[PDB]
Amino acid sequence: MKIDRMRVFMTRDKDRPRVIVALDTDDGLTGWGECYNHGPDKALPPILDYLYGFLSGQDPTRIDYLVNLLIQQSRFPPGALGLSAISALDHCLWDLSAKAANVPVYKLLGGAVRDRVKVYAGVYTAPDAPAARDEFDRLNAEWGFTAFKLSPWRVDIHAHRWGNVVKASADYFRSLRETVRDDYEIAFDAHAQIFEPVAARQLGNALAPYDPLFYEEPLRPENIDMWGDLKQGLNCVLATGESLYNRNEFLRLLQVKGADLIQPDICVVGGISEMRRIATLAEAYFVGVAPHNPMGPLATAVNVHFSAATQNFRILEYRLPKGQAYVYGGKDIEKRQGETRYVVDPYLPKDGYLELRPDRPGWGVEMDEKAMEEEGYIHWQRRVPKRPDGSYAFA
Amino acid sequence: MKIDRMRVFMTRDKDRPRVIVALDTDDGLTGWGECYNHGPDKALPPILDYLYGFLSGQDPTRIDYLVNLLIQQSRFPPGALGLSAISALDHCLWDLSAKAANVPVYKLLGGAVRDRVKVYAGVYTAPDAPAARDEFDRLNAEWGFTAFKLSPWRVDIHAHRWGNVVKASADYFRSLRETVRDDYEIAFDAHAQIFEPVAARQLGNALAPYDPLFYEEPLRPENIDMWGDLKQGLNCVLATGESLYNRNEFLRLLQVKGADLIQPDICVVGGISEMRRIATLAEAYFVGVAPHNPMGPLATAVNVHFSAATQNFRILEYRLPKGQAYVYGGKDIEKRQGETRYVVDPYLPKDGYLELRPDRPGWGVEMDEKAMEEEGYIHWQRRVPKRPDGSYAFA
Amino acid sequence: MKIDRMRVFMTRDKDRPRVIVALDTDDGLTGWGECYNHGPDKALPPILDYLYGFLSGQDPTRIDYLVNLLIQQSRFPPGALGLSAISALDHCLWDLSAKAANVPVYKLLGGAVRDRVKVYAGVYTAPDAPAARDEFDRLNAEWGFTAFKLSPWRVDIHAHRWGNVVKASADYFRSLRETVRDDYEIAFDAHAQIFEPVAARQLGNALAPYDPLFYEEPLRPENIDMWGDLKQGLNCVLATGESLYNRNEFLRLLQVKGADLIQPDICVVGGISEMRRIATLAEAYFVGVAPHNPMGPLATAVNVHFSAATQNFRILEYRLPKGQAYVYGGKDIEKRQGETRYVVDPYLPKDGYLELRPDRPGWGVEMDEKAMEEEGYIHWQRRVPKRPDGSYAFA
Amino acid sequence: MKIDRMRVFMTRDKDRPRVIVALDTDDGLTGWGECYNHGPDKALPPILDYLYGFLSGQDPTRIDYLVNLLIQQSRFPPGALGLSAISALDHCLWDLSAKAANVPVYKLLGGAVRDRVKVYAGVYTAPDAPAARDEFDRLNAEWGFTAFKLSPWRVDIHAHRWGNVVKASADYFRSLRETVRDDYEIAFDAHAQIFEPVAARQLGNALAPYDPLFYEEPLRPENIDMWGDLKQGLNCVLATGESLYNRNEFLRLLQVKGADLIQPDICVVGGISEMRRIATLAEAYFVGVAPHNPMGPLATAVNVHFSAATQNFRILEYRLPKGQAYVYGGKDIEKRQGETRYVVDPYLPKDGYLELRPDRPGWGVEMDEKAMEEEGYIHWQRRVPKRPDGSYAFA
Ligand SMILES: [Cl-]
Ligand SMILES: [Cl-]
Ligand SMILES: [Cl-]
Ligand SMILES: [Cl-]
Ligand SMILES: [Cl-]
Ligand SMILES: [Cl-]
Ligand SMILES: [Cl-]
Ligand SMILES: [Cl-]
Ligand SMILES: [Cl-]
Ligand SMILES: [Cl-]
Ligand SMILES: [Cl-]
Ligand SMILES: [Cl-]
Ligand SMILES: [Cl-]
Ligand SMILES: [Cl-]
Ligand SMILES: [Cl-]
Ligand SMILES: [Cl-]
Ligand SMILES: [Cl-]
Ligand SMILES: [Cl-]
Ligand SMILES: [Cl-]
Ligand SMILES: [Cl-]
Ligand code: NA
Ligand code: NA
Ligand code: NA
Ligand code: NA
Repeated sequence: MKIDRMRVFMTRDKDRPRVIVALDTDDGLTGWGECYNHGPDKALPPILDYLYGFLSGQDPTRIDYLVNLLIQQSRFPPGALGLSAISALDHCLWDLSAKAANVPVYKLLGGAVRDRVKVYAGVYTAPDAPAARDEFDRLNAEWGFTAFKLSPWRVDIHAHRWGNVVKASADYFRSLRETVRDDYEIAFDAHAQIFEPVAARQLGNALAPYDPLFYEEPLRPENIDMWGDLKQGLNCVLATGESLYNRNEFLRLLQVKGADLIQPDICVVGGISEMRRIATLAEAYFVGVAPHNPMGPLATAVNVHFSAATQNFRILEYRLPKGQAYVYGGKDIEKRQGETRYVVDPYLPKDGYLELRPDRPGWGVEMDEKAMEEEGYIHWQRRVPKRPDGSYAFA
Repeated sequence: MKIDRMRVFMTRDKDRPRVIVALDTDDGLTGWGECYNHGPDKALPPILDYLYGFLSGQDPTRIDYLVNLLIQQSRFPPGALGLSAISALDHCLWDLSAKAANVPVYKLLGGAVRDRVKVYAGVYTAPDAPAARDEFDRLNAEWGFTAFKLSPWRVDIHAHRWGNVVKASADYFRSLRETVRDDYEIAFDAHAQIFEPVAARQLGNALAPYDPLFYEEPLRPENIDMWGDLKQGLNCVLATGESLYNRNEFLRLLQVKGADLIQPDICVVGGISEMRRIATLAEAYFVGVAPHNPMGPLATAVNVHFSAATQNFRILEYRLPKGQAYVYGGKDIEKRQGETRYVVDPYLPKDGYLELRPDRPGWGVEMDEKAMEEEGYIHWQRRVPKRPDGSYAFA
Repeated sequence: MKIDRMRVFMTRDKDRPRVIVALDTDDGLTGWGECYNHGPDKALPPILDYLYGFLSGQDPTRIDYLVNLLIQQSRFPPGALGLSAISALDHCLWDLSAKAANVPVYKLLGGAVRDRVKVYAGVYTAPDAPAARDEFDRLNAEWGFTAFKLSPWRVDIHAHRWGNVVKASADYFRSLRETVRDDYEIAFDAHAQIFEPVAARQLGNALAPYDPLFYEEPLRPENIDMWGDLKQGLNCVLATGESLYNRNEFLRLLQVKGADLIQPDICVVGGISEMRRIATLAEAYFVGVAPHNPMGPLATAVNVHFSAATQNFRILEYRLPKGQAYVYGGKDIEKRQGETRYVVDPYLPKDGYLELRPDRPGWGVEMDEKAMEEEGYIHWQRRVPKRPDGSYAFA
Repeated sequence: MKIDRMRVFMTRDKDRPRVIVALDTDDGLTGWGECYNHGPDKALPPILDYLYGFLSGQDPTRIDYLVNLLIQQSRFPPGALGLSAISALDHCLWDLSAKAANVPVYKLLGGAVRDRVKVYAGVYTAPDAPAARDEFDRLNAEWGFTAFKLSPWRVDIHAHRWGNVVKASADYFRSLRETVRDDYEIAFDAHAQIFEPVAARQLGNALAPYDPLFYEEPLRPENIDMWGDLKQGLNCVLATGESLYNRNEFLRLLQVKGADLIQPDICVVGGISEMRRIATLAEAYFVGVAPHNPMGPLATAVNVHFSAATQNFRILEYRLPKGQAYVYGGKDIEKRQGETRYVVDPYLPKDGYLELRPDRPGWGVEMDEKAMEEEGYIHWQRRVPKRPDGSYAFA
């Protein structure tokens, strides 16, 4: 069969816009993909239009052939917007190829190496311990979650003495351990807020006695080598990688021993074609994979198949389709709610895992095209905090 | 003063599209910038629209403050499209600030450290030596050029035995030295065609006895460390960097001794704000700067000011406004011509140098807005070569 | 315009001599600079006389051109006295160029990236905790200081058992935390007193639990590599660099991971031209800048502009114009007072920050030339301590 | 005995000024020293006045005690001017101590390890081979020289194509080997002219087949680590170090394998106290010492004693007291002559060696104080070349 149409939908995932892509073939199949929301998502349709010129008329079962062509046409490493678009197109190709062969996507990835896919709940705030307990218990009752990710920050990190900032985080984690179920796993996302390796090490070592599931992305991404310096003398599990794009950025991170767990995003790195390369590198270095996934239900489905097939996958970031809107930080349980509607039958956890749908070819979800037409673009931007001197710090 | 409007022009530079940006202020000044042409340039206006939200109402003389805000809003390192847009906005801010202070831009960069700016002619093909001689001599008579850049490739590198490919390049360079003026400098751009460090070393060492001005970008960009391996045992000057984006990618290249000369592009890396950081790093490592510049006359003007102020600048890539259309490779002098019209009074070489315009504030060129309205978008894409087995190689 | 006169003033800053330099132009402008006080400051005027030969008749807006000429004429790296003189001349050139363009100096440095400049109070002694509290509170009430720098040494380090020396410092810091405001930041300057990396590590790790803002310059400067050894296994923030001169000494410090925060002095390294290079290197290595500044009000003004423009600047060392004379160490609040008078309108802190003067071109201070004529040279020398065996240790 | 007076003489050594220092004692002895001529030599007397405060009344036989006190009072590493002054004072102390003990200085340095001291003639220009032959033969007949140092540069290195610059140097060395005596040794001083390690390597390897005695100081001094990169793949003996100041700068050079032969200057590094430390480090690294010495006859005498006592000393740079004035480069035999008169009985070579004077205590030369009063200061400065674009390069 041959690719013969692309359809691009500008929709939304609660308060963030979301570009969803379909590739159709001349034998009546359609594959679907989800772009990461970097910000200026109105840039994605013209990128997709350009990339489609290289896919028109091609055999979609030549997945890596076509994805690599997209990379090479670009020539410059694409980074954010270009790779987001390539990621969705990669997804479409895997989906088409799986549907052509009448199999779930994981059968094109070496088969399922696990029966279900562990998730943690993206909570992202720093609620007082009793409120945290109540929210964790609610999520546990409904979906079986026993792992959760919070912000460690209990004060403005630029407006208080650093020792007091760190003590507030340590005291907070202690209070959580005194309050919530003893089996619950709690990760902390420091959200690339910290400039100095030594400061990131101090915070990690203050959290370490309370067993963080992982300590995520404390530093900025551009200097990879400094991550190896951070990790020397660090007593907790260090995770990073959402802000890294390709096999080579991850290779350097691994070479310098800059992480214990890596967190590529399948909507950021160029889809499964690149995600699998990255995970294979990590596997040889004895590093696990916890995919980054604050994206929507189609992205979640793509992650299910990748995760099911990857030996060194450990746990998947997860946001409920109906539930909390996007947030980072704050001493509450986020009040803003929303419902993401572009997937009819999203993967929902049962007993803390997403479950395979082995009798459905492709991703195993149905798209709601009417819902996508109903809800269009919404502007979204990050908050870049300021220091008291008026300078900008880091989002 | 405050930024109060952005105007975005979709125009062209011969056969490549070109997005030109103006930022206007409430005291009637305008600054101008040029985006790199990565490919899908219809993506640039929506990126610019989004970024402008962070510039509206701001003091344009806070250049690094605002450019860094654009970087931090993005959070993920932007790479190609995002940084191209940021680059043009950076240019606009320097131009506005210089016009506000009634000085040439170089006076905002520590002042001029040279009186004029050496250029080499971007020829880019591999013409037989007599034709090369004639073209070099024509360019020398008219503009004073004594330095030129060619392709080294005299055959399809994937369809002949490698030893014969390299011998053809060495024989070619020998024939040029037997034919053209003895003082002419000749650089070779291998155009990121070669996969293996050892192969790149073999070619460089075959060219070395004939004194290439530099041997440019032989390998792909993603693995930075392999460049240090290439350069060990390399007998000629190695240049690279057009495909690298920021201070940290260049820092690693420098740390591994991966180049003797670096070639960032001021329309790719985020403009002068980043270019200066990159050049400062190189300077401390005793590495020169030969800016990448296959872009148009506004980009050339930006480069004039950066180059004039930077001690370790050596030579600037240059394409005539009226002349050869874009090309890489081929055993001729490119027949396709064009005229780039969006600058009224472009910098033209005299005796092989671009000359400062010290009595003109800002970049020192006038934009032709009517010309920009007259010539709009044109589709352009790279050629990704195939091997005889049907696989895709590298553009 | 052209430089057409130099005027050199031998004056003083309380108990230390101070050479202040003016460069005048033929269009009636004057730029001002401040030399570091290394010791034999009567050597500075003849150095300045010699250097002026290279500046006479030149365009002062070619700042880096001229400063680099001074460096290259010297050929040998200048170190202390030569670079002190070059530093003041660099200051004069930035000041002239800013006045010529009618802007504050920070507009020549990429613009302001913050609205005001955080300072810490240079206290420098080791007063008992109640006296420290009272002094900190006085400084806080008057100027808004919330950050202070002390000596850690509570006994003669060469006349007591080392474990007892370190315990005395740790007990002291504990007593300060039990006594002073919980938000106050306290740095310790070990003043290059310690010979052995292991000893410096032991002291730093004894201070670390009480959150030193930074631990400054514990070792001697000549062996840069040993700083990387010190910092391995060090649990507090390490700062150094006042005794390092140029981009390359700082590059090595950064390469070996020898500091978390660097402290170049703008009167020592060759002024802003070199300071900016050094800060750019540190920025790429994710290292902050806390400029060294025990110098006077003109030096402070130069620092204001540099600090305002530099993203990775964090905090500025500050001594009041009217207040404590120079001191290091001792278990009191220094009794010796003085008043530095060569600046009419010095930058004074408000709420713990120095404030920009955006409507004043140049540094934004007026020099008191009559005051400079009134108070001339005073002899000053360091105290080099002895060990009980009669040997000399380190100042 | 106690030091009780210092006398400072501002005199000259042909066309360069020279500060000569005497320290007198209360038992009627005098020791003598020579400062390097960095440039602004009127700065030296006030430095000396300040340093003398630490020597007055002291026992001059405590040489390292006092020299280290001078270093520690300075605290900051002194670099050029400060160390030049310290160097002369160090010389004075060795001379006094040797005279007090009635021995030649070498008996205070572990004794003579050789009977005489090999010298090479500092010629410094690049004369055509027949003229070189004639000059070498004249110097050989008169003084027994069989080793000579030239400039390699036969054209302006910034105004010709680099391959042609290097070829001119190689052709030149070939012509010398075809013309001069087969046993003559010829060194080349590239005079810190070359920016790029790769370029320095290319030139060295072009000279290598003709056996340069050494290839001196091709690169700039500030980045020490790049010297290790240069030397990797270099086929000739590499010498450097005149521009390095202390045991630690030399330690790093040695650690990176940045030289085969080191060239500290005994008037630059702080005299014998530091020179011996530097030479001991080099000895353990299996690196020889060829002291830098374009200075005058007193400096030469100091070098005789150091060289006589140092096992890894190889050869000493030498300029005749009556003969060629200071020069670097040029395609002639320097026409400018002069006579240096401040030493009555300077060391002159016999059969290519300086000869010990074992029956004379101290340095073994008499100072001509009347000559020093007769000829005073003369202004001298370096030539910093320009490139054709108007930028400054390197002296
Ligand atoms: Cl992109
Ligand atoms: Cl459960
Ligand atoms: Cl807060
Ligand atoms: Cl489900
Ligand atoms: Cl992007
Ligand atoms: Cl010509
Ligand atoms: Cl072919
Ligand atoms: Cl073939
Ligand atoms: Cl030539
Ligand atoms: Cl022109
Ligand atoms: Cl100096
Ligand atoms: Cl307060
Ligand atoms: Cl004591
Ligand atoms: Cl004790
Ligand atoms: Cl606080
Ligand atoms: Cl004030
Ligand atoms: Cl000095
Ligand atoms: Cl002989
Ligand atoms: Cl010439
Ligand atoms: Cl003699
Ligand atoms: Na995250
Ligand atoms: Na290129
Ligand atoms: Na200090
Ligand atoms: Na020399």
